[PDB]
Amino acid sequence: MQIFVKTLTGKTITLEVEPSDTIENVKAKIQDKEGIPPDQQRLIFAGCQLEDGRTLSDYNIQRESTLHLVLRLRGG
Amino acid sequence: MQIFVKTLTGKTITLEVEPSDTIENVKAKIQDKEGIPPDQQRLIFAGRQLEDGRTLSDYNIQKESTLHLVLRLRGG
Amino acid sequence: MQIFVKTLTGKTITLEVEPSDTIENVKAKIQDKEGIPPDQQRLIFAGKQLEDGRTLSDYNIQKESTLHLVLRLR
Amino acid sequence: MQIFVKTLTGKTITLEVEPSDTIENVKAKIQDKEGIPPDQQRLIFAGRQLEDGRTLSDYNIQKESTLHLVLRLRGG
Amino acid sequence: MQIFVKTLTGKTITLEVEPSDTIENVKAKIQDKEGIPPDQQRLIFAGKQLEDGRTLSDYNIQKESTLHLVLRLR
Amino acid sequence: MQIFVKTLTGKTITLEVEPSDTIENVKAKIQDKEGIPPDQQRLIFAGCQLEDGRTLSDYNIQRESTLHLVLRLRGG
Amino acid sequence: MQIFVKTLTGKTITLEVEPSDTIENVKAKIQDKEGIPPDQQRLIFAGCQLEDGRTLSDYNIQRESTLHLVLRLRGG
Amino acid sequence: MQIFVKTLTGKTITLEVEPSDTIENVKAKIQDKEGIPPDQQRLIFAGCQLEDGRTLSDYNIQRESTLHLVLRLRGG
Amino acid sequence: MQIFVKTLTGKTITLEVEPSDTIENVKAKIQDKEGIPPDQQRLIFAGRQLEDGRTLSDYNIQKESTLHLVLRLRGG
Amino acid sequence: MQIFVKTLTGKTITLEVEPSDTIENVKAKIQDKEGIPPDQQRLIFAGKQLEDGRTLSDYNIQKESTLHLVLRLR
Amino acid sequence: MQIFVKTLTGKTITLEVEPSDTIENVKAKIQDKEGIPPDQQRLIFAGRQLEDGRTLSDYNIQKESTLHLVLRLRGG
Amino acid sequence: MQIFVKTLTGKTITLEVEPSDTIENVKAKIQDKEGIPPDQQRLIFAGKQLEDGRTLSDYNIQKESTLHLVLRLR
Ligand SMILES: [Mg+2]
Ligand SMILES: [Mg+2]
Ligand SMILES: [Mg+2]
Ligand SMILES: [Mg+2]
Ligand SMILES: [Mg+2]
Ligand SMILES: [Mg+2]
Repeated sequence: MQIFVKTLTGKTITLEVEPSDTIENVKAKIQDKEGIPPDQQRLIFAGCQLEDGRTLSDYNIQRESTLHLVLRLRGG
Repeated sequence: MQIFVKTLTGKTITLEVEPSDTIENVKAKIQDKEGIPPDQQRLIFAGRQLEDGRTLSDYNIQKESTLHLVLRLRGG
Repeated sequence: MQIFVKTLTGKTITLEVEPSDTIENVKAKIQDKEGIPPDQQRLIFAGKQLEDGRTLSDYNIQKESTLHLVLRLR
Repeated sequence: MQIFVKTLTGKTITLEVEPSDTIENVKAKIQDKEGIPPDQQRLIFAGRQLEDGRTLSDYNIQKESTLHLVLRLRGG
Repeated sequence: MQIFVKTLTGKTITLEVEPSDTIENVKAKIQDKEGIPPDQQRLIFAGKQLEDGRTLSDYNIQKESTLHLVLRLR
Repeated sequence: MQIFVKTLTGKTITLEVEPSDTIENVKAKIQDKEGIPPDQQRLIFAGCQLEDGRTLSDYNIQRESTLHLVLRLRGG
Repeated sequence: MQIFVKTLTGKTITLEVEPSDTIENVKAKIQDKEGIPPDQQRLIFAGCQLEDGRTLSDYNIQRESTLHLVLRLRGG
Repeated sequence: MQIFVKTLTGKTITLEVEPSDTIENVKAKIQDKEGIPPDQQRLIFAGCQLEDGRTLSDYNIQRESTLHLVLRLRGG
Repeated sequence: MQIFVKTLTGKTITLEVEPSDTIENVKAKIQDKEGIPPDQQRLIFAGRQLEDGRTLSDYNIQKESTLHLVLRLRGG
Repeated sequence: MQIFVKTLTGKTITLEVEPSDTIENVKAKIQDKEGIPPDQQRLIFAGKQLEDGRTLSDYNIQKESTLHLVLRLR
Repeated sequence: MQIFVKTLTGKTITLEVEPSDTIENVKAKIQDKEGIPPDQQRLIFAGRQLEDGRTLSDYNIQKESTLHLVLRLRGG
Repeated sequence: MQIFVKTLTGKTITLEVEPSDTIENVKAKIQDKEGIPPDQQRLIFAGKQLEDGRTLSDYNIQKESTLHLVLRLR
């Protein structure tokens, strides 16, 4: 299934994901597409920050749901 | 601005709303688009049930935020 | 048999339940495991809120089905 | 990557860890370095006690984050 | 006598307690002042987690000693 | 005593601070060294954002602790 | 006089500047308002990247001209 | 010989490379070490972006030279 | 999308244009808004004079880019 | 007297000129200093392109006035 | 901040410099460290020879950038 | 004989030159092949800038030697 990530730049990127994929995987898929390191990504769906731990279905992210990307920059 | 209301069943409606619109209004806009009576709608954002009283901005629902729709159905 | 109750926030509890258990019982078993009063629980399956009245099998909740937990008010 | 674990007593251990390492692993790495049994360790990040279950990235522990060590010992 | 409980979040609460009060009592007094359920509280003094069983004087917590509050969530 | 602040660039500033100094003071000492206005600084220790109100010892920042400097950048 | 900077986030910030102010100054004024380190800022006007060296009038930036902010992230 | 690549986070990876290795190879060696897809990597030495085509010696990258890893993020 | 055309005299017109519009069209849209004959207009972007032939996207003129207007005035 | 010729790109040349010098002369003095052929130069003052014909004082270009240099085609 | 100046001969100097230092200053700092007269130094960054006039930040020389040293000597 | 000119930008041009050709000639041959005006070229061999005056053999530039091209802009 397909989901959408809208970034801080306003850009709307599409990802092929599986409900059993983790937030970590999605972060990783985003790096693979836009270059941002996963440690610097924060994903938001329905008014929560998502945990790298959990999966898309853990949060009820279904076919064509839209996620938000925020950036955290730290000297890591 | 646009928001998304997704049911747990995976159906997703898009709504044209104003930050100053109330939960009541959104419920009403949902009925106007999918037929569900507002008394049978429960809206959820950021893990909590929204009150018909308050407004979208009261809850920090912004451009392209996603809400969750849960339904009350008698004998359903 | 086992079922799963997931919150929208992504937390997931497992419960040991019987098909003949009621929604009331499941609510009660959830309180027994996570502390939430049953009056504050809303259970959701197949897109709709379940009635305390009915049973799991009344709704077709089988071995390893997933329910949703939403919270009322305080 | 490196992280720091500081006790409330002011002692500080440095650990070589991976974001995918679990709290269990970190506990285990601490024993390997200072002798404390993992069942006697409580790790704290961002104000709260971490679960042995979850991983460092589950909590957003990144390169050079600082964790807190508290000790649990019966009658100690 | 007065003691201080400092959370890892930087907040500092003051409590009116008696040397003969138990850790359980202090937990209970903290709930009464900040809302946190005692099952979610961990008190720390002199580097170690205190037992609900024991009392303040059992640990040598005197007038104006500082305890640490950590949170444990299920 | 000395503490370290890491910026978003990965650069490390060293600060001479006193445990009784406030977050406000440290922010102010950082501006004095790297130019960033205190209102724009987000200091993070052990996974939480520090409040200008509190002091270093309020947070358990000791000799040679490392603080992080964070920027959060959010969508349109 | 007033100028506008539109950022990568889509945000449009207003700056009080003098024609004799340098690009460095503007960068510095932006940090003072949004937190971004000047070394990470790239300013664009009329299809050129601006040099920290030159001034607003060097480029013909007048009252109410609009500049663009791009971000360059590097391990500096 | 050894070279150093610094990321946007400020983190430093070390690479065992040969002067006759191409930028493509180095990009590939970086993916193998930090996960970033080569198409998303922008390597900078001495102020210019390196082309996948050319080799390290084509650019005068010698024993212990430092390369930079850049991300450019642009407005809507 | 919107673009800005600024004269050297500091006057700034805003235009509603399409990336596929030609320089000729923009000139024509400028006449329609400020009266200047297209033969008396010289458009400049990124330091070079634009050709009536080419289009906005041919030159990479995007949403909110700024063009420069220079004028030809006989005996003026 | 001195005048300044600035490109839109922010580069700025200084020229020693006389009020009675023509636009042609200034173009010619610019070539002599930066290499650009006069046929490729467009000089701009007070928002308009100057004519090779006229002089600096014809346009009111005085000590330390600033002109603009734009480039034609190649 | 630190920068590196490498000669084509493979010799490498490190310099402590400030972004506001001029090319003249850097030349002067090089003489102070290796003896070469500034009139005999040519500094190169991003493929081009730097002007004594401009500053490091004018060119976007940041923390740990690498410059190139060429030598100009009559009949040498 | 052939020589190589490598720019700092990583590009590598090949030139057909004669040992008796001057630095001026090589500059001129580079313009003829890549467009750069000779006044903007700096040639570097063995660590130092070459003089337009001298010849390739004056510097010991032989078959397949490599020169370096840097750019100087006014
Ligand atoms: Mg994980
Ligand atoms: Mg992670
Ligand atoms: Mg430390
Ligand atoms: Mg400067
Ligand atoms: Mg080096
Ligand atoms: Mg700068």
